[PDB]
Amino acid sequence: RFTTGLVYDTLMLKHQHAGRIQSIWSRLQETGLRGKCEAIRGRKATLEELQTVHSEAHTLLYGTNPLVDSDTIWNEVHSAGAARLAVGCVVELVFKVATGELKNGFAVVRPPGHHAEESTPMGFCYFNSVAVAAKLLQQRLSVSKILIVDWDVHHGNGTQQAFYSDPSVLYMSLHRYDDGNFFPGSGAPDEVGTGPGVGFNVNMAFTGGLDPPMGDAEYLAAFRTVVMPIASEFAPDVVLVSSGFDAVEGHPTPLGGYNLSARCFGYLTKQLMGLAGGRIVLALEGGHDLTAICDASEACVSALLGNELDPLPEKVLQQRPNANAVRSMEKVMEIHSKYWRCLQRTTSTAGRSLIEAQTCE
Ligand SMILES: O=C(c1ccc(C(O)(O)C(F)(F)F)s1)N1CCn2c(-c3ccccc3)cnc2C1
Ligand SMILES: [K+]
Ligand SMILES: [K+]
Ligand SMILES: [Zn+2]
Repeated sequence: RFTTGLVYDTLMLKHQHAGRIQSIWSRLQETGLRGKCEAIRGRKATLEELQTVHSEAHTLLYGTNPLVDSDTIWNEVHSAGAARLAVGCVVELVFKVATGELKNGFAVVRPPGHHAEESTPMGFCYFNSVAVAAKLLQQRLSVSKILIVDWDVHHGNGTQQAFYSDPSVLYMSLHRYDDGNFFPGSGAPDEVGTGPGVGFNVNMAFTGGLDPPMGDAEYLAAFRTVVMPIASEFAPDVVLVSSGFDAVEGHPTPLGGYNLSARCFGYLTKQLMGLAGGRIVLALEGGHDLTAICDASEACVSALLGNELDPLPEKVLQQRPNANAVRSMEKVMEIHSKYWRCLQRTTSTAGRSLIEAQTCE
């Protein structure tokens, strides 16, 4: 059926008392959303597929079985094996959407991938699943234009690295930055790409700390002023999302700190669905509060299926973005007005609420 796809595999589970992916899968079952989707069969990525992004030595070290107590080193060996499986699960879903076998999809996968660099694992990431999917779309299907949006609260340093000189992949990261003082320390607004890729790396970097925390109004405004204008101009053929949910309320000060609602991610998904004819796949990255990530996963899948979304509260729709967010947005727009026509014509309305922007448009 031409509908929303899912990928999940119990071989990614730590114990071989529900973790993140098992809790997300259960929510999708209980809500009936799983029943409306096509769950596909995953597989291991090949060593060759992993090597579109990573070095041979890196792939051989972490991608090969050496031949489980979760408190022993063999937990990490298993996590690296789980990563190899996660990459193949994401690749399979991405290809089924990109070929039109399925409409769109959500990959319920772990570990996350977006921090893993060419020959360096880090931040719980061994292999960059989303980047590998994107490399294979280019190499195997000659996809002309790919948008990667990364809305995990931490900068996707691996994904930025993988495509930094490539103008055929637009990488857009929304993340807490605070002038270099938040993990992993990369993703300054000034980082715009290199070579022919100049202008095709967009760091929507929030600065100013938690005075106050960023919330729905701030992210909605960032989508309005930076993400959607730039993404629309680019006009991608396929959209991939590194969908971390650690920006949702309930994630404390270093491993989070923002107070987005799960409902807001549904709306952010629906916005991205207006691009690439609806050819969009989300892949789980970070987030750890089980209620928050299950709520968020539910909102996103519901949106992908075309279900009517729970309205955002009137308060959120009427809220002007906080001063630090406005400053952050305006710095990014200023930098990227050099490369994008949608940022050259105008004056900033980043300080308007959604309703005000709508009224005044
Ligand atoms: O911020 C992270 C994250 C790494 C990866 C993160 C992610 O982006 O959410 C991912 F990969 F899961 F998606 S978030 N850190 C910094 C703090 N930290 C810690 C802490 C240790 C002591 C006190 C506070 C945090 C352990 N491990 C980490 C890695
Ligand atoms: K990000
Ligand atoms: K790029
Ligand atoms: Zn994160």
